[PDB]
Amino acid sequence: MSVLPFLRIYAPLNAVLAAPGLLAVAALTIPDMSGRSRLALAALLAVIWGAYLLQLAATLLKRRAGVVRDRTPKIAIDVLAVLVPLAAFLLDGSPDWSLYCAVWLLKPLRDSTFFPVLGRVLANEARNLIGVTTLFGVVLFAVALAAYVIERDIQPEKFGSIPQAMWWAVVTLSTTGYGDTIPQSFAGRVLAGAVMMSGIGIFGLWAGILATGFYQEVRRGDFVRNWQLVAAVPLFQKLGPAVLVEIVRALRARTVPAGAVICRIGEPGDRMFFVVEGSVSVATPNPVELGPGAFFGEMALISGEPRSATVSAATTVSLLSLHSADFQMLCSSSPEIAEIFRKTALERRGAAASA
Amino acid sequence: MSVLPFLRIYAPLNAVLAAPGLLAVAALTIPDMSGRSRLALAALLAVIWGAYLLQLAATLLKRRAGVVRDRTPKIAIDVLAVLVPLAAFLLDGSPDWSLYCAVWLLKPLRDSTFFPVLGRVLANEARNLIGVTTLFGVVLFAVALAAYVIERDIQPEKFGSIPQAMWWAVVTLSTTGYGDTIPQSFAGRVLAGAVMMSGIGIFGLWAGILATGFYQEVRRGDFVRNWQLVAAVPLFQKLGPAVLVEIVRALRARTVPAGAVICRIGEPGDRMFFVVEGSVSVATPNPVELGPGAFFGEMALISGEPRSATVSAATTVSLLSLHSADFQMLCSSSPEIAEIFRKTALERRGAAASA
Amino acid sequence: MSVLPFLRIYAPLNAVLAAPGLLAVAALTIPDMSGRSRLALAALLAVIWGAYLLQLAATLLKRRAGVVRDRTPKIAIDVLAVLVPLAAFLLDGSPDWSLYCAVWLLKPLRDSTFFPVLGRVLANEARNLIGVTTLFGVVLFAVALAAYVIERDIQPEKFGSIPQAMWWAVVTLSTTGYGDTIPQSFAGRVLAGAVMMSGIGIFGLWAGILATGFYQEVRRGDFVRNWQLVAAVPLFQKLGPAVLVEIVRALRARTVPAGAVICRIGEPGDRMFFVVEGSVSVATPNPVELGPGAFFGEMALISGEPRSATVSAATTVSLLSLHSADFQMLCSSSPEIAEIFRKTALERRGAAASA
Amino acid sequence: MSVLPFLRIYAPLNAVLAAPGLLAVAALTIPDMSGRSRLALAALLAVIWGAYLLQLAATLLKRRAGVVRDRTPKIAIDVLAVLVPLAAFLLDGSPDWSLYCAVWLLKPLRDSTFFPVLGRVLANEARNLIGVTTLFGVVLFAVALAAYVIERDIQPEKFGSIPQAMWWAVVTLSTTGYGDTIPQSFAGRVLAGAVMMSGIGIFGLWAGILATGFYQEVRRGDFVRNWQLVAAVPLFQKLGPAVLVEIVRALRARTVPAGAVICRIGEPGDRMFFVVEGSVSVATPNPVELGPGAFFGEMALISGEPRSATVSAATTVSLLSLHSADFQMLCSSSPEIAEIFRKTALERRGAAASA
Ligand SMILES: [K+]
Ligand SMILES: [K+]
Repeated sequence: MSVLPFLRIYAPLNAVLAAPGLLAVAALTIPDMSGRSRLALAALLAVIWGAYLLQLAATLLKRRAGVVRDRTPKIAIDVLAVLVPLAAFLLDGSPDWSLYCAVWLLKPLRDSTFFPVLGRVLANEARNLIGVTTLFGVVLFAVALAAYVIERDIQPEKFGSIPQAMWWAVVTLSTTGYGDTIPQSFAGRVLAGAVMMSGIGIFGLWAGILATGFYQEVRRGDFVRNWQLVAAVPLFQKLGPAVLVEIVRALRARTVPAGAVICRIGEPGDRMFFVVEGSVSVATPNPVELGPGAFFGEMALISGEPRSATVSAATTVSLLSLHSADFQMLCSSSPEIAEIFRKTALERRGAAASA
Repeated sequence: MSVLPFLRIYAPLNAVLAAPGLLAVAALTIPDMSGRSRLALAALLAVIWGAYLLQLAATLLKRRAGVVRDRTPKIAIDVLAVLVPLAAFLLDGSPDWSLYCAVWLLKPLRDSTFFPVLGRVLANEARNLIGVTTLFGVVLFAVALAAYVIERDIQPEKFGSIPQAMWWAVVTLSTTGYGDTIPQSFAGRVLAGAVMMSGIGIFGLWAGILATGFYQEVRRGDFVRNWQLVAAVPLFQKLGPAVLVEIVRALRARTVPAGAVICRIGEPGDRMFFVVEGSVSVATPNPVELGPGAFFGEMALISGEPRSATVSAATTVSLLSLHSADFQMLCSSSPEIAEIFRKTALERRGAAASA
Repeated sequence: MSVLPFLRIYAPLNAVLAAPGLLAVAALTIPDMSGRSRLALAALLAVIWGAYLLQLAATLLKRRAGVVRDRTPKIAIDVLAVLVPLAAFLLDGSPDWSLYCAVWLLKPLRDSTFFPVLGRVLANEARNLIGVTTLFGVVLFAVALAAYVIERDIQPEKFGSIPQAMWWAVVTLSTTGYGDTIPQSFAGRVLAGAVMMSGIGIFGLWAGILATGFYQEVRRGDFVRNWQLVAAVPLFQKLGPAVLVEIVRALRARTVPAGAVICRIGEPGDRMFFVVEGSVSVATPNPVELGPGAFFGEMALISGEPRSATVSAATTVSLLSLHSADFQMLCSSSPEIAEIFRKTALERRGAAASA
Repeated sequence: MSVLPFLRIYAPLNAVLAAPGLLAVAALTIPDMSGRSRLALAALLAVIWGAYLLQLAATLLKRRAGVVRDRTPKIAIDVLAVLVPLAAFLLDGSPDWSLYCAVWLLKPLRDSTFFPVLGRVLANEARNLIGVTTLFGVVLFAVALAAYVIERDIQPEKFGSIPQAMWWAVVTLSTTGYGDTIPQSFAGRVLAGAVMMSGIGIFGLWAGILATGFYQEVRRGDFVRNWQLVAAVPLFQKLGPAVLVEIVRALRARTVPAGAVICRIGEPGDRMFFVVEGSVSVATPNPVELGPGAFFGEMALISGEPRSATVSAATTVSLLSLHSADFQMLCSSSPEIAEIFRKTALERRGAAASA
């Protein structure tokens, strides 16, 4: 609610091409298909093959920034991106060679930041996942066994064994309920009353494990990435130690590209920003072009009024952002700073039109 | 638990009429229907058509409050509300013209506050939704492919391709489980054990994304809307800076209309209010009619007793509200204020009967 | 994790008898049933009828504590508990009179505390439930209409109308997936990809609405019920104002009945209690029988050792409870109090054996 | 995200053998099976039988640490682990004796820490589970009855009774939706609109009950287990009282075994540790082998640089761990401590190569 995400977060074309590339599989997988487009998309594999391959050797030019680096992850797919289709072409002479479109699926995961953020937390909380998983194994066979006791008599063909009744556990416990084999007697139907009750409590915890410290990590990602963009601000020599931990939870940083709009005039004032690197276009008769280490919006937050200038991203600006409360928090946190923002709430009134 | 929502939160009849209006579709959509009510409800479309149309030109009288406004949203439907049925009437001569009852569906969304509250947060957290969505695309085809490996042999008609096995992914991953095509072999049945386990972890995060900062925003909505109704209170010149941020999270403001009841006598005392605009009917022999900027309930919270007066909303009062703890928080937060509320807990005892 | 709930929380037999009473329905509802038990359980209705009826007039003796009371809820069922079966007996001569076992279902809800706790919060947050519910009505027909566009041609008998396709929305949107009518074409199958994605986000919020402030209320229930049992403690004249709000979130009060066990000797020490009313049996050679306004467990928490005495509930004690951290919080919160608890950690060592 | 879990958290072979042991059931449960492996796995039961039996008498040697102990749980299965198969062998002469592989299922639960953590909280919050469970019983039969009113006429064979319509409640309310018996009329189909809406709100609370204070307990488990490893640190005589409660929520302790790696050189610096018992291998020309009560990582966190030494677990070290923010919290929490960590950020620069 308090950020301007721009400049193509889904930027690199290395990620883009797996999307059209993998859909090239399906037409090959289908009978009664004309040979025209059958082979036309096979080229598109060769294109993406050639495309990454063109990228590839430029990636294997890893003399860029070569001081100390850990690029086993980022290289691990680019290598196999072209080898696996290549060796696939010859040994697998039949058209099944295309079934190695399991390979590009890591290419999104190659440059998928937020995926290492995922795997980071599992190596702390998997202590719980296992005891829950074992417990899920407890509750599975503890329950899957209870049915073989009963309907093996009149349902041999469906419940004439245990693992057939392990199927009907997770189908019945994991909220799904296909509808292939269902009991007939009374007692087997009684048992389900706790099953759904159980699995919705298990997953009521187990899925809870993920979002639990995940949110800690994503809420943490807004700090580790943003203890930077702190010292750059010329004013923040006076902020107390504990003051910052209160604040940085809310301040998210994103970048706007050149030419784009930051805050349009007349739209309702609801937030203020801290420019820290780049430049803007404060649309006034004398443009107050504020560069690295500036801010604007207090003119709108103190009064609660529309925007006083169409600020456009004249360049690629690394932006911060902040709504009222957490700035009202700051104005409440210290009178020493509200003074200059009161002054600035008068200076920028005349300094917007003047120089 | 601590608010009196009244005066028709679902007020404007512009929103009301889409409900009966859209149900007018269904009778037209059905064979063997008598022509009587077939056309009778077609009028009701003309009524709502005419009704908004009567409203429409009064809306196009947008000279009201015409200083600086952004009414592209609020107008965008009212225009199409009547044009699209109109042009539908002529070109689409067959009864299918009624299928443009897809149009009024925005009319609730026209004046649906809390809908902009929804879209506000997606433009900050969609950084995550995409990486999760791609990851959902990873896990889909990573898994949907695993089955074509197997049952293409003995299930051509069901699993004789990939996208047929992409159907059976989300059906199987998204908790649903229709029951159209299910495996027969063992290994294809093993794979599902992680699928439901997976999708309930994916959605265990992904649905978590929504409620995560949504609640931040709704809990924030109780501040941005309620840093107002602060300075109006004559007593709040003494409240410290950090005192308020602690409080306003709990104080929600709503309005009661004239004539309605606010707190009835004898009911158990559980909360106190701050009147800030309007007037009441404190039902006493001398009615202590307290207008803008008052409060009552401390007589019940300090003692823990029933209500001392049937307070009725004599006018349309913009109300606040507060339970004990967060007022016990205030009484604990400062002795300076509990003095006057102790005094007021004696003054209003005699001042309730007297003037 | 930090409380001893005892003395029959499911106490009153008024609540108990609906459980056996309603199961008396089913045998009447079944063909080929012998008349023996058919009428035998009809008596049990007369028993519960007579049982509450015996209770009833004693309830209508509402001269007990008759000062100011609001007993429209608690009476509203007891009246109908016996009238509705009575009038059912005569006018409904056929056995369908038993179908008024819809009536006792409120009797649990009669004395179901925690049910008013439920309805309390809906009257503050239903502002959201409606906009979400309308939004659910938006997303229903916005989506349910998209299918009639398509399969009306080759699925008249299943999708030959709109509301048939409204059925297949919530079945498909609300995680359920029966398996009655499913598409055949491609495009109708594409649409479901966002449906489950959508409904799991809708309910990802909407069910979130309930648990959101519900937990605020239940976490609040541990305060409003426990600002009592504060002043009774002889030591709590020194506790600062803000000290208490930190504490009472954790302190839950429950009651133990006479004769029961409170802490058995030798079990691992993990918590301490505050006795405020009643008496105990501190099993020592000289029983240190501590009555209203006492505590014990610091002997185990400071050392981290087993229990030093088999404390048994000699009488019905209104108990509090507290684990280490929130007491380590207290020991950390003030040196003034840890002194007496250090002294008490020596006094009760010798005073346990002596008098 | 901030811990190094190592040394075989799933360690004891008592837990390990139930996994292969129980799968020995299934081959016996199947017709047309060759007798070779039929009896081969029956030995494996005898192995695990003998294996625990070998363990058993060594467990019944409970003269180890025999001062005051409560080992009814840990013994309760080991006894039955071998008796129940034994008596099963003789009385149950037919192969059904193997159906007492319901017995080993507690053996994981024997040494499943985190399982007592589960049952601990239910004895405080089951006050809610019951009122919700009764409420679930309210909503079940309140709704399951509504359908017998309707389709008993034209669906006798499916809805010719009540409990058949109690089946179709939880199937329909608990998110599952098998697809055995579904209505035909309109009104019975209307009713489901609130059912899924209801059950997803019920479980929206009820599953919420579990994760609610569960997370309190697991977040508490990181304190009760970690008020230890506090006094061992030589520096923590100066930490204020309230300072610790802020910190210990984040500090989790785990153990690394001998020979393993702790932080490899060159990997990105993201965390620091407190060694409290054991020894390391700080891979430098002069190995700065720091034993019980040390720390490292400030060299990387103050600068934000890679690791300055391949620290390997030379012995079994009981480790703590800490990311930046909560250490930046500490550096912000006190200048008195950042001094020595500034000094240490210079001492260990030269003391890493020197002695
Ligand atoms: K389902
Ligand atoms: K199904």
